[PDB]
Amino acid sequence: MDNAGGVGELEKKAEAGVQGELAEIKKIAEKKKDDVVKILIET
Repeated sequence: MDNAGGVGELEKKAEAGVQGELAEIKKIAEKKKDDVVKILIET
C-alpha cells in the first residue's frame, strides 16, 4: 500500500465520508419511509 498523499487522502476521505454519510441517511430514511408507507397503504 504505497498509494497515499495529501490529494489522494483528502479526495478519498472526502468522498468516503460524503458517500458513507449520504448513503446511510438515505438507507434509514428510505427504510423507515418504506415500512411506514407500505404498512400504511397495505394496511
